[PDB]
Amino acid sequence: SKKPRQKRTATKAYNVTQAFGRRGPEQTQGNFGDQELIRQGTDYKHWPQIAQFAPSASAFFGMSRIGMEVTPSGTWLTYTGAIKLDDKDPNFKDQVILLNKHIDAYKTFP
Amino acid sequence: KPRQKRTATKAYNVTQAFGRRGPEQTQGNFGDQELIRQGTDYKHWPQIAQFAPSASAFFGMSRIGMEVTPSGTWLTYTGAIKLDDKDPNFKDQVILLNKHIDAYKTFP
Ligand SMILES: Nc1nc2ccc(OC(F)(F)F)cc2s1
Repeated sequence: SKKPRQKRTATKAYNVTQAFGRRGPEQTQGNFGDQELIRQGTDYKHWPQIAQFAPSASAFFGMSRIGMEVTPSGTWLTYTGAIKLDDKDPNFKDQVILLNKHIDAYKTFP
Repeated sequence: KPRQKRTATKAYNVTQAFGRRGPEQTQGNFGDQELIRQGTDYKHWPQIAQFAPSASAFFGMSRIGMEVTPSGTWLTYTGAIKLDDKDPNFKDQVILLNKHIDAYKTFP
């Protein structure tokens, strides 16, 4: 509470589930994080290699398709986009692996 | 810098950093001419940035995917961020966002 969801920072004391809800399949529900990342948030020891893909505020509003939806639950800013991985980075294969490790990982555990 | 880490300013504007506004899948659609020219130097930039996610929230709130396409591998993201209708500034936020969403459709 108090901090708007989008400005929260997950850590061990206030983790991904607590800040952003349980992972799952539903449309506006987050799907990213294995058990380790869920429990640790930005305390995850490989967090920097994930965060390198997160957009600056400028890039979020510069790159994304932004929209607004007014529904019975309130007014929502929608966003969609895509960020290209740098295939010239020697760490590219590892980046693909790390991201894929967390995408839909929740399917494998309660 | 990697596109996602760029910061648009008067010196390096939204077009220069993030491409022309348009309808295409990997084009941005946000910003009127003033915001495009000024980026984070825009007078109401803070009132826009309040909606941008932290890195933690970006990966926490979003639906993330990975797509292999002819040009390479892309991290996809989508989600929704709720406005606080109890915020005294709510009506002003709606106006500001409406001013910038798809503004490019009206440009000369
Ligand atoms: N559900 C989705 N399918 C796709 C396919 C391609 C795409 O473009 C990209 F740039 F990411 F490659 C984005 C998406 S989101």
